[PDB]
Amino acid sequence: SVVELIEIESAIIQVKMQDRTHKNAFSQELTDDLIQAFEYIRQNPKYKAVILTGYDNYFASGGTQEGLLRIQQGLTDDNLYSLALDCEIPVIAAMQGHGIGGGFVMGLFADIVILSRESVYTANFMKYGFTPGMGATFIVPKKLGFSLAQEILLNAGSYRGADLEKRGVPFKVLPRAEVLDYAVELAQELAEKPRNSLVTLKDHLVAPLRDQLPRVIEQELMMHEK
Amino acid sequence: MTHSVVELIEIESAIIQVKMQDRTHKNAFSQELTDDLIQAFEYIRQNPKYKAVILTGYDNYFASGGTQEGLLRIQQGLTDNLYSLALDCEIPVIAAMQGHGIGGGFVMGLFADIVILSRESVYTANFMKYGFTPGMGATFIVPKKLGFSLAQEILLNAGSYRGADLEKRGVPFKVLPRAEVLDYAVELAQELAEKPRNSLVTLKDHLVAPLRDQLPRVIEQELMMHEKTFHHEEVKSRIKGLYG
Amino acid sequence: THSVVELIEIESAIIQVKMQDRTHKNAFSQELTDDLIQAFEYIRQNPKYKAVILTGYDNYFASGGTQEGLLRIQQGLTKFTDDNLYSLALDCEIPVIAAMQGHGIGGGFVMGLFADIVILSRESVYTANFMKYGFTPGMGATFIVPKKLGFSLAQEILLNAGSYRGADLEKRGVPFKVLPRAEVLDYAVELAQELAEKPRNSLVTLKDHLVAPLRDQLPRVIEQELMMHEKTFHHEEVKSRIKGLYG
Repeated sequence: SVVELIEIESAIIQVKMQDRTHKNAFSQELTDDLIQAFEYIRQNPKYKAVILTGYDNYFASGGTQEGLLRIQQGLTDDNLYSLALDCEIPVIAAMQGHGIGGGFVMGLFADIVILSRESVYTANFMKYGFTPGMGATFIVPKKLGFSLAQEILLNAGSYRGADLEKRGVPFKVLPRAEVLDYAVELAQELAEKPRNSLVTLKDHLVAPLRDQLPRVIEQELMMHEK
Repeated sequence: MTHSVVELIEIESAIIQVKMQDRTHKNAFSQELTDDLIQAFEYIRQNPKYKAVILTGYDNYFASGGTQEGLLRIQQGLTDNLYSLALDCEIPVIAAMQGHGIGGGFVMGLFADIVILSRESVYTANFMKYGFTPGMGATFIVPKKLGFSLAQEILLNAGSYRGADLEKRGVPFKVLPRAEVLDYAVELAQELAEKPRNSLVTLKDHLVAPLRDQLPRVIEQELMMHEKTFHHEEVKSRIKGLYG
Repeated sequence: THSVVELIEIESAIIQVKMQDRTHKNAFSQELTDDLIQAFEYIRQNPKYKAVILTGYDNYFASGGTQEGLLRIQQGLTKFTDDNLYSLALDCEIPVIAAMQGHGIGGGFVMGLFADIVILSRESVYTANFMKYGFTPGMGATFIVPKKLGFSLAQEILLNAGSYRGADLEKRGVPFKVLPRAEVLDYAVELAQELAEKPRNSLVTLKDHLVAPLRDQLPRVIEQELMMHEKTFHHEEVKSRIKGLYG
């Protein structure tokens, strides 16, 4: 056996993956032993928590080279904001400078957004008295999370990239001077993939956005008009 | 690009840079920037030699949104399933990733109710490095756990991140030195074990019902992506050449 | 009933609802429950405010069910939907800022989470501590915690019922602003002033649109939480935990 089961205290079960030969890749052995380990847990209602762990410097390695090869062989005022979104291939919004209002929102529709620490970012629609447009009300909560989006959108405040970074955004935030160079490097790493794989994957990741954006725009239009 | 407000630059053969440079309007949406941006993206759509686009502004301006004039006009009204083992387990599961988590092995741990990473270890959803699309429910569990935006980069680029890099990017997982990871998992597990089993299972069932309900449709969509991407000679050479 | 909530009109368009049941440290006494409802009804009947600031006193934001209150649910005399405090900030037409200058415990933490803006104090303690008493989270915690803090952190928060300082949450990466306690209310006031720069109708229209999925989805989750309370609340060992661990 390549999975060891260790009880800790009364009701804790540790599942320790130890396929040293394969560094916890999914050999036949690790696969079978993992399934049996979870089946054993399922048959035992003493346990209240499971610790799944690896050994040494390996948690789990994924498909072995031969297992991947087996699969390979078969054994196994209404448009511009969404330009990035409708683009077939990945778009990096390298916002080396300020992104204000619809300019910010336009960039938020890119697959990868990079900010600059010194620049100003704002969904400032409500500063003019208007409810937000250009799909702001959809793309802000979707990229920045529901809670930060309520603040951004209700208040239309201005944040430096450095503020957003301290608030916890998922975007890479860099000094202005480094923004482009980081984007070109990331673009180079992206271009190492087959173009069909990039498009196939982006189509699947952004389908709910492409599907739901039109109705959000309609609701945003109805908010104007009131 | 016509109005001369958007410059296209090819970087290498497969990367196009769309640079917005309406200096007069500081990259606000003037007529020219609008038409030039639409023309730039149409150019991209009709030139599928590119694999990535970089959209950028000039100097201190990315894009300034509606013009002041435009906005005033409006105001005025003139215009075997290894991957789901942790998810199907009735009790809370802690993935103590004291070591590297690579591809399906990373994804398998992300289905746990609590994930802990090591600072020193490397984590990657590396499917796309081999040319094929992510499987094992990655395109569901990675955005579910790490948020839509970070998951885009992780999945599309198949990058390697130390636990310390993810901790800097803002993950909700606890990240510790390798040598503390298991001790902390055991302390957490002992705290969970203070609860009645029935309350733990009833609550897990409720918290993860929408994952158990949705995962099978996502797996189906990932299979559909694998049919389109897995069975190309290019995938076989990347597996032979780039593995470990 | 009748002086455990103070209402202060802080400027022409800003109202502060301050909870100050000192006897119960802002646990949900009958008096606190009644005054909070009354204060939100007053805001609903006077449609001139643009922002509400909900805050506590000294070191307490809100402490959740009183011990007696919890034991009545345990006995099956009541259920947590009997008085609906949990959703006051969500049902409010205008933006609500939860200025949590002090501790936020159980139903008191969750009630604050329904506000449109949440500010935490670094040195205060926050916890969805339901499970520590052996029963499942109610007050809509299983909806609002994952909504505001993200699926992954909510798992831990809800399952383990652990206590976090504001500093701990800040470190774990929450989208809420976390401040020294002494700065929390002034910062709430400043943000309320920036909110009060917008037209009231615009703020109401936008909040209605932003919180519509929450107002639509909450009632089904509350029903599921009532079902979990049916399976978990009325055990003897819950009474033992309430009696043994409260405080």
